[PDB]
Amino acid sequence: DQQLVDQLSQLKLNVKMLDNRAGENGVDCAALGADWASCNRVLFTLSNDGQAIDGKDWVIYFHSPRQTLRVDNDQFKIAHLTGDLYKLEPTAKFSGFPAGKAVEIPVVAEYWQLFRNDFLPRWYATSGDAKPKMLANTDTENLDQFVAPFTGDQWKRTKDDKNILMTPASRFVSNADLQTLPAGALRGKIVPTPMQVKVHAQDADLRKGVALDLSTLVKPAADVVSQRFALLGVPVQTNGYPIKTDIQPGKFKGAMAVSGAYELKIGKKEAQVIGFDQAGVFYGLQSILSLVPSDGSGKIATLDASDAPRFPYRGIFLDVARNFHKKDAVLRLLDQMAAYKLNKFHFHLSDDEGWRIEIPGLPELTEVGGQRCHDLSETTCLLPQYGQGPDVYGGFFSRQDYIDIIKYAQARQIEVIPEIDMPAHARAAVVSMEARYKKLHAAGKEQEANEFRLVDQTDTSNTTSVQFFNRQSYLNPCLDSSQRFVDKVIGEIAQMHKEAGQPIKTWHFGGAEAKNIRLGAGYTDKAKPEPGKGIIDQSNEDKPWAKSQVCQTMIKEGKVADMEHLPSYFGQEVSKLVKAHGIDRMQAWQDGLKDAESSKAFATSRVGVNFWDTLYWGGFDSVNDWANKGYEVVVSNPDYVYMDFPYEVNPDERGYYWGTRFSDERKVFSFAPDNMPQNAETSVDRDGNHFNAKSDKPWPGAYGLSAQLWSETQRTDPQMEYMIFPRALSVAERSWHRAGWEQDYRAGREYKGGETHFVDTQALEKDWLRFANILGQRELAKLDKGGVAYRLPVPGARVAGGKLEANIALPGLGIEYSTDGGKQWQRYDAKAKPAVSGEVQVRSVSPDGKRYSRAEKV
Amino acid sequence: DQQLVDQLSQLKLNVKMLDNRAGENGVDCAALGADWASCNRVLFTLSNDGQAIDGKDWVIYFHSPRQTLRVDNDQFKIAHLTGDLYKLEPTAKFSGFPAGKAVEIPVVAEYWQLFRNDFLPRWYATSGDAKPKMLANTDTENLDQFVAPFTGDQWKRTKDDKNILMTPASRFVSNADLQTLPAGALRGKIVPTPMQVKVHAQDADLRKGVALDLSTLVKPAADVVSQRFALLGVPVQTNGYPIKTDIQPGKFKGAMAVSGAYELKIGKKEAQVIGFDQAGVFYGLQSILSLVPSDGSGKIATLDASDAPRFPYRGIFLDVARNFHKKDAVLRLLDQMAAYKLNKFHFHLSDDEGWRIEIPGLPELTEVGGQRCHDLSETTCLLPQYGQGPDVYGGFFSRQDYIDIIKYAQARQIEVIPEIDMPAHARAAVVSMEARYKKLHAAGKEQEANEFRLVDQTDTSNTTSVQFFNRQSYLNPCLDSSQRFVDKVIGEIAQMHKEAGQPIKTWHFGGAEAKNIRLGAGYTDKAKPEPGKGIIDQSNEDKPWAKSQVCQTMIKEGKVADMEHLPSYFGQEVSKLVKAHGIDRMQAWQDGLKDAESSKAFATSRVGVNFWDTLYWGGFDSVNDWANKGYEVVVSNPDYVYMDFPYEVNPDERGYYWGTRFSDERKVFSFAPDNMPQNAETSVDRDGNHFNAKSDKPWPGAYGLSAQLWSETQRTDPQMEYMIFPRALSVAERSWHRAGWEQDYRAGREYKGGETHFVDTQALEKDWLRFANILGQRELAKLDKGGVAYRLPVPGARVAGGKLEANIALPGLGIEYSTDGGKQWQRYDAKAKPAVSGEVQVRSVSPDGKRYSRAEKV
Ligand SMILES: CC(=O)N[C@@H]1[C@@H](O)[C@H](O[C@@H]2O[C@H](CO)[C@@H](O)[C@H](O)[C@H]2NC(C)=O)[C@@H](CO)O[C@H]1O
Ligand SMILES: CC(=O)N[C@@H]1[C@@H](O)[C@H](O[C@@H]2O[C@H](CO)[C@@H](O)[C@H](O)[C@H]2NC(C)=O)[C@@H](CO)O[C@H]1O
Repeated sequence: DQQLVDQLSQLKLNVKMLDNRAGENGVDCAALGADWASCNRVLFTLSNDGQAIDGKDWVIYFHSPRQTLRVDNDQFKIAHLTGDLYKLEPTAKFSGFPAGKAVEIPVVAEYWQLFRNDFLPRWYATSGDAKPKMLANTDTENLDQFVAPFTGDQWKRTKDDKNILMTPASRFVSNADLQTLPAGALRGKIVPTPMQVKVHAQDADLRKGVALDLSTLVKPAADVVSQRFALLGVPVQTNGYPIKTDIQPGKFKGAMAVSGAYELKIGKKEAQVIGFDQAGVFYGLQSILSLVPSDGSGKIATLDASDAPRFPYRGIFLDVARNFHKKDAVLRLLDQMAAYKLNKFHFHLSDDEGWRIEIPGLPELTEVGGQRCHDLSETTCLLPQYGQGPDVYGGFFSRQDYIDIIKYAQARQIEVIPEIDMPAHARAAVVSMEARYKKLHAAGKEQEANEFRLVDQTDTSNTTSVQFFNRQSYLNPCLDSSQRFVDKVIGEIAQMHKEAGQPIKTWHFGGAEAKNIRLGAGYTDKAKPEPGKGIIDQSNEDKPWAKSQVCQTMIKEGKVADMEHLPSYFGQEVSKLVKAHGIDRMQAWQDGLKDAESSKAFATSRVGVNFWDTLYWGGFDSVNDWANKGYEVVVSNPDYVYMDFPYEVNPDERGYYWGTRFSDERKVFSFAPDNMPQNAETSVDRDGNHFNAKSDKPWPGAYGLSAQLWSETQRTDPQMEYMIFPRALSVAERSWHRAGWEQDYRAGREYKGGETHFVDTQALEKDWLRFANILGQRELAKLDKGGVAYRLPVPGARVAGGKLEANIALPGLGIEYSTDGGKQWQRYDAKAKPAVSGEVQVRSVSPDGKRYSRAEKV
Repeated sequence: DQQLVDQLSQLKLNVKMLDNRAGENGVDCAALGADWASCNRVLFTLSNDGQAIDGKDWVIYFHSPRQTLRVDNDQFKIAHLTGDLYKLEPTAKFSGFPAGKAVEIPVVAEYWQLFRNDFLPRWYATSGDAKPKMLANTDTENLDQFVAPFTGDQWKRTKDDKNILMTPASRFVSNADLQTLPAGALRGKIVPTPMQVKVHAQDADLRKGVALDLSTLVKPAADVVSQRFALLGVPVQTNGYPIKTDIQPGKFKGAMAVSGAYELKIGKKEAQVIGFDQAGVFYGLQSILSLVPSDGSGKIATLDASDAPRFPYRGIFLDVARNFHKKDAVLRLLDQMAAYKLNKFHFHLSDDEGWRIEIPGLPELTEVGGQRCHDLSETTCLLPQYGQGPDVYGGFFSRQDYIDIIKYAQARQIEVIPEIDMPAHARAAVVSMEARYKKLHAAGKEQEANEFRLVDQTDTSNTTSVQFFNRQSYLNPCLDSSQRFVDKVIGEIAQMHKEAGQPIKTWHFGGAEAKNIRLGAGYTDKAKPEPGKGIIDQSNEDKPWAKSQVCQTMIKEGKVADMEHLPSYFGQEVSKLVKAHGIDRMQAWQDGLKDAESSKAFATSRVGVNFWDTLYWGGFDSVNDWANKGYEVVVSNPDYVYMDFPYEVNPDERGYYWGTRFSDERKVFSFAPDNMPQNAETSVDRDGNHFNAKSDKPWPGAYGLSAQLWSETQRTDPQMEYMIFPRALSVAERSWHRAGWEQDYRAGREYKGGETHFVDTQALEKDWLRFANILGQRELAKLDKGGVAYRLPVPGARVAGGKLEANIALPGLGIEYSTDGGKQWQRYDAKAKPAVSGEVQVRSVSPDGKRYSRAEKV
């Protein structure tokens, strides 16, 4: 009853990693069904400061990105619901949570959990008809309340992991090659770096305002510029320092004759921006804005520049489906994107755990798909996921909200690319359409109920997606109703784009991995075990839709060759619908198009691919084939531009890490997207090891670059901003500028990490030093003004001769230190290092002095 | 002597624009007498690869649409003869064209010359009794032989010109909103769009021929249909797919009860056409024909349609006077007109530089008026004009040729409307009648000599027409002999119409601007200069006929109020003669009727007006008054339907451009003729700027739409066809169909370009996309079969990711590209874009693969 839920809600949870490499230390992970025989042991401790909890009629629900394989306290048992949702229950041996006692429940989980952020908050208790209530100490974003610190080598994935744990001591080394440059050494440095620029000794003076001739821009775009001068402290007045604008395409030739190109002259009494087009004028103005200093001095260098995109597609991807992000955060994101010339906003509006766009005619997509709550019947919500608690959690963009975002993006030269995943990663749609089916069927409106249904009633397939959902994660690609659904959705969103003044150019249909993970290579069948693989019963595992009778008949009539080809087939069909709706470009994650012959297989005249192989797994060679088959490659490599991954290897950092252990501003910046093999000399793999890379194939070139904020653990808007910024500035730099150290691709050139010296690292490090300093001494202050909760890097620090030496990943940022265990903080001055003894802590401070990085012991 | 002419003929001319905005860069254009103080500087270079040319007894004649105001090489001087004819001569300082030297002669000309087509070919040399010989490198239609390319911003009319120069790069953008539609998306699409239509899933099969029941049509009309099925590859056999026809007016009601209306049913085994009248049956058959595909498949969609004219008058105007166009080209034009339901052929048979209709009794009109040759005495020819060389150039339709054309038009439901200009634009008649006078006077037949004379012997008026002719361009409206001439001409042409079986319904008397341009607002008098105007001596400038003593006496007796009213008076008098000849409708360009009280002032029961004001000069408001005064408005706006203007803003394109800088298929199609103000949201003005439009007056509606091919620079038949087609298809569409995006006119509604959003642009663009695709994938192939040398649009192209992306104004057309500077050409395939580096050129190809657009560098 409710009293039982009450008692359980007051149990205090503690989560403690015991062994991240349990298979290396005896546990038979293979027998437990762990992928590649890899598993970890964790201790869940439930402490009871109240009276005995002896009731047996209860379930405790919790979330985890890892499956639970074994429970080592025989009073309890754990089962999986679907996705990340699990349940802990008493067994027949349960004898209660004794008064004033801590109950230990050791468990084994698949893989490893290398960051504390793996452990999700908001466990909750239930009991016959009572209402669900969270275990209170878990109702928080502060992991310290319920997750013990990692100790020793618990951060290591394997005994041979070569990654470097970051602490003040090791981080000092990681930063040592850097230094703070004098303001005089950073004059006329536009970000992103301009193609050609000549800075002159003198500075224009903008302190008395500027006179802006913005007649070349449509009003909304002009307003964006005017407002940014004001945000940056530069008055806009008719008697200010002139800034003239003009548009003349003919003035541009060759590679410079492209949208966004401009010519810029900053003189000591006036300024001039000549654009290839409106975007070019706009970017020319952003460059002037990038020079505005953070000291309010208003002085910028006189200079002469010519500038143009290396790539037409400079993207930022944002997942609002796993966890929602409010309209105001999207707008802030779009503001910074404009500031750094990123022009493409790839909007991941649906996935298995949420559907975030209102669709006229299909209310259930947002009424049910737009929220998660504990309703085991998923009639009013999707099941809870991602540690947001058992109560209703969610949100979605109204039709007006969405039109508003498109207008906002467009004023800023950013194109909105809507992504609606299918056939995989569609659980929100499927479950919502099942609720619609059920509701309309109840009223006896069977044709209306079946109009948009995404389930084949006959399908009993047994498949598991990458996030551990079942067949409901997959929309059925063989139903006429599924095509009615896709048509309806494209139709509705395209109309919003037309009303917002930016007709869709590209439709992104997802195309994520649509396979049953239980048939993957790391699992083995129980009949005949092969060592080192997770032993499971594969005799009832199917391929997606294998038991769908509609698909079976579709194959039989000759529409599709077999079940394996359904995903490919579905992508060709979506392309027809995209085209039928007047959209002539389609885009997808690579898996959704791999089985296609080439780009000629699609109805649209252009097909883009979000290339997401890692390099250490051969992505430096598989990328080629995509361009050579006629697809436009949007470089989206997870080992460099997945912004849901950690900034640094430290178990207190946020992020998933399946593709690599960390990607900091420096790493993102060091990535050479158009000569993938060269990255072997400038980066290490997921385990910190050197790798080699070479391709013998032709490489026509990449179409664009895109960085991704997936949102599994970015539960709040602040967390989203911490993960995106400031590394998205590095993304903008590389997306816009081809550096000298980025070599032309050479078929047959083999780069060997730690062995070959083809790459001009001297030039790379100098470029990075200057960029880091621009971020530290100037741009982060602008991010402050923008209201984005960017990540402040923790200092690097060491004690030598009894004094503190500190350094930072983004030189220019203030560093503070504390000798009293963090009670009182003092400014660190490099040219007057402090004498210290005993425990010392360090932290960095934002330019406006209001925010701090986390603090760490030296 | 002849040796001198020989030497000069071998000089090689080069024409190079130096400054199209000379007045903005210091030249005092006002002082030079330039209209509105606007002038341009051009370099004429004469290169001599032979021995020295030191003779002084020579004149070099050349043509230009602009007057020469100054010569900046004091060895030479230039004078104007009349019209476009000028002469370059040595001065007393001339010291010869040195051997192996290029002589530079910079000149200043009035206005601007924005297209290379402004410069006319066939300069020629003369010298005492020798025979005239052209400078050989100028004897060509290929401007590249003697006119340098334009560079930089030489295409701009003013420093603020906002037009967009079209190059592959900018044209790609201009075309980007378009795409190629799948054949399946273009089923049952009749052109022009039918009023009501319902397409069904199935296709009739015409590959085995059709069985045509054409008993509803008179033989000649039936033959036209039979032949078109054959041209389009559809056999006509008694055992083919039936196509029945019937005429029943009663079957039509309301707006649909009009000539040309029909009902059409296309079934899978037979077809049915029910016409309001013969024209309606004929149009019903053209609609079936419009559906015949270009793949020879013979498949057309089953459908049910109701269709009728929005306007009774759907005109194509053709000038054969400035430059002649052969009977075969007129016939081809009439063929295409029938195909697209255009039913009115406005035949501009006379003007100042030619008279093209044989008139029994007045042989001099064609013997002298029908040819131009270098005879300074204009006894056997009119003076040379329009760069056709010094030898005899011309032609004219015999009485039989003309009767033949009328018969041909009539079989095709097209009415021939003859235009004989007067009182202005009559130099051919005046000079021919002066030669008749002189000849008959020589024989002592003074009454015969004076019978048809168009000159008052006493008239010493000093006036200048728009094309820079003097008083001989104006027939004298006060002479009895002039009325004898007009009566004779109407009498003779009306009889041809009766013999051809199509009695004239409308007589068009021209009524072009009959004023002395030297008294216009842009000129000022030298006594008292006002700034910004061309300074001239206006003390000897008169109004037309001011010095005619016959007119002075006509005014004195009370027949006409003053000289200013002579043109108005003459139009009332012509109306009496038109009526006396049994013609009950008269038509004119607006200026010829503006001074009239209203339509009640004319003898005919109907008076039409070719409305030709531009919209940005207030035509959206002045049009109203014409209908409200009882005239039938034939919309002929030069800013949209003057087909002598350029398809696109590029200095290598052909066309005059005084009313607007370009009118492409899209623009013609976007024109809303019956709600003129709405064009403010869908077009820009002559300088590429937005304009506003609103009328508060009543607007009963337009009578018709007419597109005009004036022929100053359309020197050949091919050029005539390039200028008419394919934009005349857009003309036919709009002349026949009122689109949904064409709003009802609303008094007081102010459309503001770039500000108001009243017009459904979404619907306009979708309509245009479909139309463009119909032209590209189907109709242009028919134009090929028709033998018309239509204009092929140059591709739009860009390079991204190192691959070529190309697009086209008329989707469906093949695109080719060259990477070897145009030596070898390859087909462009959108779904397999080519990897390119360095210089790339693009061109489009006609559906039959035999013709190409001009090529341009990407
Ligand atoms: C717990 C964990 O790390 N699971 C991995 C998945 O996150 C990952 O899925 C891909 O990466 C994104 C997270 O970075 C996912 O949000 C997204 O669904 C998916 N990306 C695409 C394009 O499908 C998969 C990749 O195989 O690996 C898991 O182990
Ligand atoms: C060189 C030039 O552009 N001159 C213009 C004249 O062509 C133009 O005359 C009108 O336009 C037609 C050409 O489009 C002429 O052939 C025709 O004589 C005349 N049309 C009518 C109905 O009279 C005049 C218009 O004012 O402008 C000149 O600048």
